[PDB]
Amino acid sequence: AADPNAPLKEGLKIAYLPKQLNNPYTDVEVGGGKVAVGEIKGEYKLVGPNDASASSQVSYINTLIQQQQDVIVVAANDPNAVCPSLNQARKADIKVVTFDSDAAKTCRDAFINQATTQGIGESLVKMAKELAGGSGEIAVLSATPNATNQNSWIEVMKTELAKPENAKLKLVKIAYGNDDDQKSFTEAQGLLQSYPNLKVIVSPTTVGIAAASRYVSASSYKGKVAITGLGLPNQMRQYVKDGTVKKFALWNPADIGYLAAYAGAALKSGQITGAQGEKFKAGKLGEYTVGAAGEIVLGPPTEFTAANIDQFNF
Repeated sequence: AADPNAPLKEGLKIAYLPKQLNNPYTDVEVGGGKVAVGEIKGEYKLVGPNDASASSQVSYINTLIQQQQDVIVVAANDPNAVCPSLNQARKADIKVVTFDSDAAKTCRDAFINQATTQGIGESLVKMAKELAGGSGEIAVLSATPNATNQNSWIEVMKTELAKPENAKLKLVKIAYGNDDDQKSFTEAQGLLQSYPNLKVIVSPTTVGIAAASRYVSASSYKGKVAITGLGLPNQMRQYVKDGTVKKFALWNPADIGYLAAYAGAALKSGQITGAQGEKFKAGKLGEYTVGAAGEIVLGPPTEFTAANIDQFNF
């Protein structure tokens, strides 16, 4: 019973509960929510544990319920631990939008996903293919062997590589840097020594791509091997500006928070319910169509280059 013509309500109380307060990435993320909330003339609130807090997310959700927020935007640390309190909120007609990390499907109205695993894996292979000039060896520098996210992205990369059009690209090795600066550095060195014909190292970890770039930048492989992957714009800027890295991907965290506010407002205003195929407007981000199980995908990964790297600060 979505009414696309229902007006977005003013004065909505929209609260954000990230995984951890007070880090640059998270600040940019919820800061985007603050902008969107101001646009729709709502009231913005930020709560959450800090670095040396041992408080559960449940304690914060319960607080937001008692404060009678209209929308709770939350990055769930555990998909199920938050369910009882989130569903208590929804029983009180509070709309619940997860972001970054999702809760069990039955404990929120919508999930803002910054990029799908398909999107990420496609982008990694697409960038690798361009940098390799259409053919040649590539290697992955990953996080830990059991890393859930990287393992998903790598599986998508493999499915992509198995397509007829990517037949000339060969994945020769996956190395693990364990999201550790020094190990990632040494593993990058190891890849280049072991595979003299290597064209691209793809590192789908912010730690890993920075460490590989730092190695390549100060080695004899500068200009001779490409480095791409998933990186943080501020950490990667010096390597983009010095020519070591031409292209890499991630997403704009501010848009995640911004999109979450509009989705939450659309839910609370009756424009959408979270059913697949429903459409709504999200300000500067344009029109969105809700996907399966209430997932709303921000878009394909954002590509960073010298042409646009100063446009972002995180």
